[PDB]
Amino acid sequence: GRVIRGQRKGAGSVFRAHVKHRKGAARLRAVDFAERHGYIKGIVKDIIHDPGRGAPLAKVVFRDPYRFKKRTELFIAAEGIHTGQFVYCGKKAQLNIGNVLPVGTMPEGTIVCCLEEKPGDRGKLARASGNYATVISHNPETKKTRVKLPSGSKKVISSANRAVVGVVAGGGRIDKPILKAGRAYHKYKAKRNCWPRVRGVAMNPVEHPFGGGNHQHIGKPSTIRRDAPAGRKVGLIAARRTGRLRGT
RNA sequence: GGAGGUGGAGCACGAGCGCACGUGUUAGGACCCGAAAGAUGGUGAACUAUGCCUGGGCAGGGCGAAGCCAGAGGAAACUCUGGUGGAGGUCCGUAGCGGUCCUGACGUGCGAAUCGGUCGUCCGACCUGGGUAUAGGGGCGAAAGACUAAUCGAACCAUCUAGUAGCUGGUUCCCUCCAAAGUUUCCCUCAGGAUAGCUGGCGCUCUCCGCAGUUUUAUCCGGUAAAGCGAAUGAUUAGAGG
RNA sequence: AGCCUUGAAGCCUAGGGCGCGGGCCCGGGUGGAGCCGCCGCAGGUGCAGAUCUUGGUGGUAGUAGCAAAUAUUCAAACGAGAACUUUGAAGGCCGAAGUGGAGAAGGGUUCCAUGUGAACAGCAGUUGAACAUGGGUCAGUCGGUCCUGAGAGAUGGGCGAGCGCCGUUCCGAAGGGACGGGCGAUGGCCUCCGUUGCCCUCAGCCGAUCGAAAGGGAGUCGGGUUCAGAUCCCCGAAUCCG
RNA sequence: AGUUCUCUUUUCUUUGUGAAGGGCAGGGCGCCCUGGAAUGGGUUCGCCCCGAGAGAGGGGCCCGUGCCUUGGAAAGCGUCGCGGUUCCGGCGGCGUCCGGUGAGCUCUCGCUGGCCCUUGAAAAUCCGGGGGAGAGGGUGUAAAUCUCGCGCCGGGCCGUACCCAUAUCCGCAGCAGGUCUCCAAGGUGAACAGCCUCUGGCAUGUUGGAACAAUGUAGGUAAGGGAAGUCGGCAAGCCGGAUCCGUAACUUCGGGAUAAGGAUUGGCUCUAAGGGCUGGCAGCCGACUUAGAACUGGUGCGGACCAGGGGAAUCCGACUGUUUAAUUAAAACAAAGCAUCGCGAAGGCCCGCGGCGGGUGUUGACGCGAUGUGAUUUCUGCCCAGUGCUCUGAAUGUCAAAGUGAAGAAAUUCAAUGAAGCGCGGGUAAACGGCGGGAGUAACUAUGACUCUCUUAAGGUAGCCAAAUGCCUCGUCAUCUAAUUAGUGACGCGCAUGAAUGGAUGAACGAGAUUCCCACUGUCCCUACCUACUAUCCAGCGAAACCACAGCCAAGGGAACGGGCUUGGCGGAAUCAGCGGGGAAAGAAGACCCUGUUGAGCUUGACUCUAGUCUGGCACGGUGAAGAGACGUUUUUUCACUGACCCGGUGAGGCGGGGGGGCGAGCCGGGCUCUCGCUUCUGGCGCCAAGCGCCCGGCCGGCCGGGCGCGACCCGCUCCGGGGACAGUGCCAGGUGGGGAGUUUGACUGGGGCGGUACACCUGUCAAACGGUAACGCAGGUGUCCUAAGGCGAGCUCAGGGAGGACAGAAACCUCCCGUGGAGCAGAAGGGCAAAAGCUCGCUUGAUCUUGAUUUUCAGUACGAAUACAGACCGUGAAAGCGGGGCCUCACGAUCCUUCUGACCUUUUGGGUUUUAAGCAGGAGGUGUCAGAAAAGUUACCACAGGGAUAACUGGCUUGUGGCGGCCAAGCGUUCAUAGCGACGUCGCUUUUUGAUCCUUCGAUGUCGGCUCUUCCUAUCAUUGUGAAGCAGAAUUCACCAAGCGUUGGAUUGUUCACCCACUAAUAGGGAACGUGAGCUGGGUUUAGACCGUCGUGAGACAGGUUAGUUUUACCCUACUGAUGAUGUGUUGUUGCCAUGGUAAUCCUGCUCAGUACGAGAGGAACCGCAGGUUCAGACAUUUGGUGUAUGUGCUUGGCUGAGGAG
Ligand SMILES: [Mg+2]
Ligand SMILES: [Mg+2]
Ligand SMILES: [Mg+2]
Ligand SMILES: [Mg+2]
Ligand SMILES: [Mg+2]
Ligand SMILES: [Mg+2]
Ligand SMILES: [Mg+2]
Ligand SMILES: [Mg+2]
Ligand SMILES: [Mg+2]
Ligand SMILES: [Mg+2]
Ligand SMILES: [Mg+2]
Ligand SMILES: [Mg+2]
Ligand SMILES: [Mg+2]
Ligand SMILES: [Mg+2]
Ligand SMILES: [Mg+2]
Ligand SMILES: [Mg+2]
Ligand SMILES: [Mg+2]
Ligand SMILES: [Mg+2]
Ligand SMILES: [Mg+2]
Ligand SMILES: [Mg+2]
Ligand SMILES: [Mg+2]
Ligand SMILES: [Mg+2]
Ligand SMILES: [Mg+2]
Ligand SMILES: [Mg+2]
Ligand SMILES: [Mg+2]
Ligand SMILES: [Mg+2]
Ligand SMILES: [Mg+2]
Ligand SMILES: [Mg+2]
Ligand SMILES: [Mg+2]
Ligand SMILES: [Mg+2]
Ligand SMILES: [Mg+2]
Ligand SMILES: [Mg+2]
Ligand SMILES: [Mg+2]
Ligand SMILES: [Mg+2]
Ligand SMILES: [Mg+2]
Ligand SMILES: [Mg+2]
Ligand SMILES: [Mg+2]
Ligand SMILES: [Mg+2]
Ligand SMILES: [Mg+2]
Ligand SMILES: [Mg+2]
Ligand SMILES: [Mg+2]
Ligand SMILES: [Mg+2]
Ligand SMILES: [Mg+2]
Ligand SMILES: [Mg+2]
Ligand SMILES: [Mg+2]
Ligand SMILES: [Mg+2]
Ligand SMILES: [Mg+2]
Ligand SMILES: [Mg+2]
Ligand SMILES: [Mg+2]
Ligand SMILES: [Mg+2]
Ligand SMILES: [Mg+2]
Ligand SMILES: [Mg+2]
Ligand SMILES: [Mg+2]
Ligand SMILES: [Mg+2]
Ligand SMILES: [Mg+2]
Ligand SMILES: [Mg+2]
Ligand SMILES: [Mg+2]
Ligand SMILES: [Mg+2]
Ligand SMILES: [Mg+2]
Ligand SMILES: [Mg+2]
Ligand SMILES: [Mg+2]
Ligand SMILES: [Mg+2]
Ligand SMILES: [Mg+2]
Ligand SMILES: [Mg+2]
Ligand SMILES: [Mg+2]
Ligand SMILES: [Mg+2]
Ligand SMILES: [Mg+2]
Ligand SMILES: [Mg+2]
Ligand SMILES: [Mg+2]
Ligand SMILES: [Mg+2]
Ligand SMILES: [Mg+2]
Ligand SMILES: [Mg+2]
Ligand SMILES: [Mg+2]
Ligand SMILES: [Mg+2]
Ligand SMILES: [Mg+2]
Ligand SMILES: [Mg+2]
Ligand SMILES: [Mg+2]
Ligand SMILES: [Mg+2]
Ligand SMILES: [Mg+2]
Ligand SMILES: [Mg+2]
Ligand SMILES: [Mg+2]
Ligand SMILES: [Mg+2]
Ligand SMILES: [Mg+2]
Ligand SMILES: [Mg+2]
Ligand SMILES: [Mg+2]
Ligand SMILES: [Mg+2]
Ligand SMILES: [Mg+2]
Ligand SMILES: [Mg+2]
Ligand SMILES: [Mg+2]
Ligand SMILES: [Mg+2]
Ligand SMILES: [Mg+2]
Ligand SMILES: [Mg+2]
Ligand SMILES: [Mg+2]
Ligand SMILES: [Mg+2]
Ligand SMILES: [Mg+2]
Repeated sequence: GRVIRGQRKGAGSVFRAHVKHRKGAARLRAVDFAERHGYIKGIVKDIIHDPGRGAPLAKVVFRDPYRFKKRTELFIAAEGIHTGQFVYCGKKAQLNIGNVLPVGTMPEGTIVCCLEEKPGDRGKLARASGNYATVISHNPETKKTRVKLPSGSKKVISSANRAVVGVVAGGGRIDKPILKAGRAYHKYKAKRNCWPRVRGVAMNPVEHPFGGGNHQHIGKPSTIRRDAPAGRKVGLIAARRTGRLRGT
């Protein structure tokens, strides 16, 4: 057989991300003395559409505490922030939508977005439009916090991780039917070469495990073990169950 | 050390070595020509496939979404009527792009895919130039095993390589003499080999008793043809007397 | 002590013969320089075939054919020669999505003048994009040149038997610059200023480089002019940059 | 300048001003000031705007490509007129003028809106602003400075022609192909449509002349009919623009929709309405439109061009979109929607030989990655047994290396321990998939709600169906027709329907499949005519395919279909136009089929591996506390540490500790518990130090200028965080591993496959009286069994029968008699056997050890089996003897390797001892394909070498079967065998059935059916002439001579076949390579795409359905059709003969005979005559019809010649 499409996606080539018109990587501020010990002020200059991303991005301007300069940051825009608003980042910022605070200082039940996976990484969790994490509890002895992620998993993270108060803007996006293949053509023309998707059973056995046959059938179970070699790991990968999810 | 059996490619008064010529068998390109393949290293995205960058392009009509204006009705909710408006992977249809049927033309063509009428679509998942990216068990594929320079169910180039072929084709002067086999056994043996038989050549040991695809005379051997079933085995018809 | 310019090989021949045959001898002609008998040696040594190789030639056969896109005619000229060339006049066609006028890619002299009519232009030609002999492309302002794009690609580093490969800010002492100030040295319109060396002071760019004759990118227009060049030459009037 | 016969103050051409600067229109402003607005107002085609300031006034700015002006009239152009060397930017006159209009077209500038789960580059480069470090002069000879106006100098290098495409480029070429752009006139018209014209261009596309035959290619037209044609309406035809009217089912309310169906349309002359400017009015200007009316023509008018046929349904797919470049455009693919699955980053998925490598990722679960289904609507049932996937694990079977323990001289052996994985247990079907059988039963019959029973993991639920899925099958009923293998609607024990392997539906849509209806027609009945280009003939020019030699037939035989050969018929130069019978014509070493110890693509439960991946050990690999062990050391568990190692951030910018200061608490002002480090209202600003303290320099306490410190705490060893002795990496070991690699996937065989085993053996037969002897010949057996069923000895005698004896009988046991084996001897059969070879006892291990010879198969090899001996040991018997397996004929296995037994055995390499190892001899472990490879599929995506050794056509032999025909005569026929039939039997013929066979063809003979066309057979349906009937007539039946002439139109089906409708004299049957594809067609079959069912894990398969799928060449020879001609008659002509060859007419209706013969009646003929018709043939055009480019004559659309007229 030949190399299957899933195998070919890894080599880059025609499967690389379309990043020509993107505005930059969205991140928090790099952690420095002001955020470690106090707060720093910023002003929301603009809120912009980012090609390929559902959530809007906010362009925030800070003062440089060591040089006569203005620093432009590119944040995930929490819902409800507006241009000309002041946002504040640091240990002693106040609990307001759009401010950046360590999760250790936030009371239980706070709703946050663009949360750091590790202290200082500048925001990695709950960045998709409409999403957010929640604060469950703190352990000041171990200096750690328990948060609930948009997938529903609960994670233990360092209390020093920063986050933005509120939920990401642009929520409810998936509630609209696309209605058109052409509208899905445009959705992914901004993202990457992944659309449309041809089915495994619709190919020949040379390019897919499910291909071939005088009937379009899988022929073999579609739940494939976790350790199957690349080019065989297709279908339901390491599925714990299958069928209709009935119940809780 | 003896006697008596038995295994040896031995001894029993050498015959070898060297050189040359022929014939045969074989290892080598191996009598000559012939695969589908496999391997190594390289050249191609000027066609085409797909992503990206930067440019160009797409008459005239039909239908008439939301929004809005006015008049009418109504207790309210709101309803009705006439206009305005100009949406759409919307419709007819040009350029363009494509290529349904005639199973039309042509079929040593104009053409290694073209031509005519008729047809699909024609603001979009649209058409297109150049730039750039992906290279051969690799790419790329809205998926036909499609496309990847007239090459694709694995490109092209050189080499390995005069690849192997129990298989097809061919195999070049004269006269003279002799002259077959298609059968036995073994073989992943059944289009092939080895093996015995059948042939030829070289002789040599004798001769001018031996032998014989023959009969004769003796002497054995045999269970077929025929015959038999009022003889065994098997099969089978009719009466008769007890 | 072979043959041969008093004629070798080769070739041709309704000439005379020999041999069962393979073949050979002699005669005549052409030819123009070498060749053969016998004893031995050696072999890339004998063709009718292989859809054999290469070259040549037939019949087919003066045959298929020279039928896509409406169309030609009259007179004159040159000339050996005219259905096809030139001029004039008619009749037609393309019918501004052109059979018009200009470019890009590609070609590379095909462009222009004169000459030829051998070959080629599937009839002909007095004609041609053929052949021959000579010419023709002029820029601060139109492009390239510069920028970066998708991307490509060195160094540091890493990997690698190795040619090398990965990688493009990532494991890097990555600045050879500057207003100014202070110490000197040299010169000149020697008055005092330049230049120049060192020290002090100041200093993010953070990625060499390549990448578009359609993207970004200052500034040229009118008239005339040649066989062929012109927003380039000449005339006139301007303008950007330094 | 054109026209002017007539008219036309006419028609045509032409009638400029660059850049840059200045000015002014015009356009735009989300710009300013006054002011304060509801009775809200302003305002656009739409919008939209306002107390966050509308209207109204007055300003400002930006673009001004428009106009004026300098440029600049000097130039250019038009026209007229003069000169020259006359190849002069030659010189002169005049002119280059005044207005209108527009949803017009093209370009551009601007305003305003809509669309996006799409938001639509970067950089070089240039500019403005904020700040104020600095500099400049001291009132002048002014300075620093100036983005102002002039002036001065320079701008190097490379490209530049021309073509730019029915002849400059790529397709071998001047190739009907391909190849990116810019400008873009008048008329008609909605129009960049088509048609005509101007500017510009061209010469008909690599030649001309003359004809006007066939057959073509491309256009047309056809009376009457109207799909009867054909697989199928293929093709053509109909409709078509616009206005006015009108418009159904169904529907997702958007559509359907140009539904369907009507009417109108020309020309001319008018009427009305629809506006602008200046000053309810007046005047002056204007742009095309709409509506209405009269008149008018031979009812013609969207007059050319342009330009939808329609309706009722069924299947499939929602749609738009895409696709096999070059045979498949589709129902296939995609799609939105739906549902699953993995993953929280040291991660999921993937790349990569390699790493601190790479893609997703400029990403973060509303995400990325992997699958299935396929819009909406409605629903999606049961099954976790199987196969997968997944989850739990010291509780725990197996389990590698390493490590631990014991034995030993050690090698080594043994033991304990026990990672993953497997086993074990849960979950899971929108994972792959799956979802029964029998019997009885309701008061007629039928069904059978109901019951019993076997049964699996469920036993097919809702639905749906002869569906693209049902074999039987052309299912049954109904509808559609005259007639229907078609369609539709129902039915449903459904070979083999069914629920995201999605079931059912349903609007809109479709170059998708199918049926019917209206309309239309040359598809047809049934063909004809016309036009153009060919073909044709000529001048010029000029190939190629192909070719053993060739080219007339019948039969024969022959490699079974001859051009050649045999026997006959016969044969006459050279040619032209056609033609498609033959040359089993050409084209390509057959793709089908088989064989090959030839492949390749693909699959998997094949064999052997392998990347990756999971898992354990060793190393890098450290520090310290505890817990549990073992004897101060050492193993292990937990908890920590950091310094290796890893990760993240940053321009490595304030880290740890202490000091200093502020608010609180609290003990008797001080000490501490302990916390804090100066920014949160506003879409400002924020650096390059102020201040203070202390030193220093230069000049005259005063000026000028420097340095340090505090401001800005001190000390520190990793920049700051996060991990961390683990990730990870290196090397080993176990598991997984069609993701990938290589390879295999027997043979025989009346083709192969399936089936068998005739593959190694044995008995009887074949087998033809020695032996041998074949077939997928016939009847059978074999892979064992036996401590005795081996060996010896003795003693007995068996099967069966007769007759007797308590229970006792057909059969128990006892007795006598007969008994040649009719029993038994393990088994298949054949042979053999009676004081034995059988049965029963006693004793035994000759079934032991050993060398040779021989026999059988045979090559005179091996094995196996067997035969005589010889040497030992033995058994048995009194002994002779007999016995080294079974009474005989079968019962079995090389080399290499392993294992055992044997010797005071040999070797173990410099010697010696000892373990080990190797030798030598004999057994065993096994190859059954049995003289002995280690081995699964599929290919319709397929390949090569061959094969007529071998299948799929024809032909050939045969003729079982099929068909047809006799003979006998029991019967039938009321009677009566034979008018007509005919059993039980039996003899033939035929090659239009199917077989059987494999002779020809696999370097190819085109595979069904139809169409068309000719010919032949007779086994006769009709017709002519006849014979016989159970022949009264009529009708019918049987038979004879007999193939002259006929044997038809249709519905369903691809059909051959079949069936039905209808007409008819009749509706006979057949051959010609199952006649006929260089004759067609291509419906079926039979490539590649795709769907369904059944089957398969799968790739894939299916004499099962379904849909779409390239049909090549003639100019050669012959034959045939026509056309010139040839011989020789001296030449030449006219008129003739006819040898030979062809050959043709056919059948039916009416009237009359005649309501007659005949007959009870009912019914009901015939000959002769008369009048017509059918089929066929040969002509013909007076008539009717068709054609019509006489391009004949009217009419007419658009354009063109100024108009008329003529065109
Ligand atoms: Mg595979
Ligand atoms: Mg496919
Ligand atoms: Mg020999
Ligand atoms: Mg060779
Ligand atoms: Mg040899
Ligand atoms: Mg190989
Ligand atoms: Mg390209
Ligand atoms: Mg459309
Ligand atoms: Mg359309
Ligand atoms: Mg065709
Ligand atoms: Mg042709
Ligand atoms: Mg690759
Ligand atoms: Mg396929
Ligand atoms: Mg070769
Ligand atoms: Mg062979
Ligand atoms: Mg063998
Ligand atoms: Mg052979
Ligand atoms: Mg016998
Ligand atoms: Mg006999
Ligand atoms: Mg001669
Ligand atoms: Mg010479
Ligand atoms: Mg030689
Ligand atoms: Mg030769
Ligand atoms: Mg030769
Ligand atoms: Mg000719
Ligand atoms: Mg042109
Ligand atoms: Mg030109
Ligand atoms: Mg010529
Ligand atoms: Mg020229
Ligand atoms: Mg590189
Ligand atoms: Mg550059
Ligand atoms: Mg450029
Ligand atoms: Mg106002
Ligand atoms: Mg003038
Ligand atoms: Mg300032
Ligand atoms: Mg030029
Ligand atoms: Mg012409
Ligand atoms: Mg011409
Ligand atoms: Mg041409
Ligand atoms: Mg031509
Ligand atoms: Mg007609
Ligand atoms: Mg008619
Ligand atoms: Mg019909
Ligand atoms: Mg018919
Ligand atoms: Mg049609
Ligand atoms: Mg309709
Ligand atoms: Mg579709
Ligand atoms: Mg595509
Ligand atoms: Mg195709
Ligand atoms: Mg097609
Ligand atoms: Mg699924
Ligand atoms: Mg299960
Ligand atoms: Mg059911
Ligand atoms: Mg029909
Ligand atoms: Mg039905
Ligand atoms: Mg289900
Ligand atoms: Mg199914
Ligand atoms: Mg000619
Ligand atoms: Mg022949
Ligand atoms: Mg002869
Ligand atoms: Mg023929
Ligand atoms: Mg042929
Ligand atoms: Mg062959
Ligand atoms: Mg072949
Ligand atoms: Mg073989
Ligand atoms: Mg293979
Ligand atoms: Mg291959
Ligand atoms: Mg296996
Ligand atoms: Mg595998
Ligand atoms: Mg494999
Ligand atoms: Mg075989
Ligand atoms: Mg005999
Ligand atoms: Mg005895
Ligand atoms: Mg003995
Ligand atoms: Mg015995
Ligand atoms: Mg061996
Ligand atoms: Mg297939
Ligand atoms: Mg098949
Ligand atoms: Mg046959
Ligand atoms: Mg018969
Ligand atoms: Mg009787
Ligand atoms: Mg044969
Ligand atoms: Mg035979
Ligand atoms: Mg042949
Ligand atoms: Mg033929
Ligand atoms: Mg007869
Ligand atoms: Mg036939
Ligand atoms: Mg034929
Ligand atoms: Mg054909
Ligand atoms: Mg077909
Ligand atoms: Mg097919
Ligand atoms: Mg299945
Ligand atoms: Mg007439
Ligand atoms: Mg007429
Ligand atoms: Mg007129």
